[PDB]
Amino acid sequence: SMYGLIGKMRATPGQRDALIAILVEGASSMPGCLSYVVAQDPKDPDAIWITEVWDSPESHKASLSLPSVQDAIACGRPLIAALDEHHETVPVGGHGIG
Amino acid sequence: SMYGLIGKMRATPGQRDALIAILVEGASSMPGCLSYVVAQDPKDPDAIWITEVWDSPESHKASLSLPSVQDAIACGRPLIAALDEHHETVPVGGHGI
Repeated sequence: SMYGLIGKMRATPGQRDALIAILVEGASSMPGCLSYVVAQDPKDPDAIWITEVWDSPESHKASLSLPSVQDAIACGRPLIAALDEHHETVPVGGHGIG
Repeated sequence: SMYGLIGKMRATPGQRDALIAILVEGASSMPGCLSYVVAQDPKDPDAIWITEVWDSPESHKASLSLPSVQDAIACGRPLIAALDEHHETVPVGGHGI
């Protein structure tokens, strides 16, 4: 049973791109991650959409033991103004995620 | 640019699984699709989340126009109680797609 997340963040003014770079870097080679997508929002220059698919909720929890994940949080937190949305989902079908 | 969609809908009561089947069948092998994910919501047994990543908005439009995609939309309609959220996004980076 897979595990999904859908989140919307707002960066502090002018920091969207720096935060996006931190997220993308931080998300490489996390065991059990099937997809991780960071997106801008055309309607809001400060917003970031993050969508994630994991093989299990266990893999997502375990990912916090990764030094690179910890660094991304350390470096990223100062740039976060808000987390407006955060939805846990159960992916059941689809394409193009291996 | 890449083009993303994040959508939430609710099926008519009890019809989530049948609607999900239609969505997953409908979205088969469309060209320029990098990611397509259909998901349940543990807090609402009728809810469905859809996320999509395309290599361009043009590829999205080209695939959306395939008769089989349109057929899926048509077959799905009676099973849809409501379309709740629909966000267009600009994916810029990530992994596994």
